[PDB]
Amino acid sequence: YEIMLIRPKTIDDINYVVDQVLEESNPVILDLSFLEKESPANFKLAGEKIKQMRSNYGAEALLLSRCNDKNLIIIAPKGVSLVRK
Amino acid sequence: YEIMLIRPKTIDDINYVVDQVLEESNPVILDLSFLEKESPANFKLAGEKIKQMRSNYGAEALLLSRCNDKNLIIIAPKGVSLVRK
Repeated sequence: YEIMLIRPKTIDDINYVVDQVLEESNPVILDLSFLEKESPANFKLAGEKIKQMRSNYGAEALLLSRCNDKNLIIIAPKGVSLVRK
Repeated sequence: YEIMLIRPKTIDDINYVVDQVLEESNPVILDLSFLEKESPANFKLAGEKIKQMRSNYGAEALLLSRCNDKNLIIIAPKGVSLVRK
C-alpha cells in the first residue's frame, strides 16, 4: 500500500493523520516535533488522538526516535503488524 | 502486511534485512547504530546492500533520524510507496 510521512503543524493535519490510518489503512510515520515545540495544546491533542486510535480502532503506535528536532512515531493500522526482531 | 524493525549486529542480520525486503516484500525500519559504532566495515557493507536493493530491486530507502544512539532508515519494497505530505 502506502506509508505516509507527515510532520503535522495544525489540528487539521492531525485529523488527516487519523483519516490515513483509519479510513485508508495506511501506516503513518508521524513527526510530532513541530507540535511539541510550538503548541503544547495541539501536541497534547495529537497524543489523545493516538490514544483513541489504539484503544478504539486496534491501531499500534510505536515510538521510533525522539532526538535532535524530531519526535518520530509509527502508527500502524489494524492489518499491518509491526514485528520486531 | 508486516513492517519489520531490526537493529542488525552481524552480516547475517543484514542479509536477513535484505531477504525481508526482497523475498517477503516487507518494509524494514532499520537501525544501523550498532554497526556504525562497533563495525565500520559491516556498516559499510550494509550501505552497499541498501544501494543494491535500490538500484536492482526498485526498493526505496529513506533516512528517518540519525540522533542519540539511533540511525534509523526505512527501506520500502517495490509495491509499498513512501508518500510524504
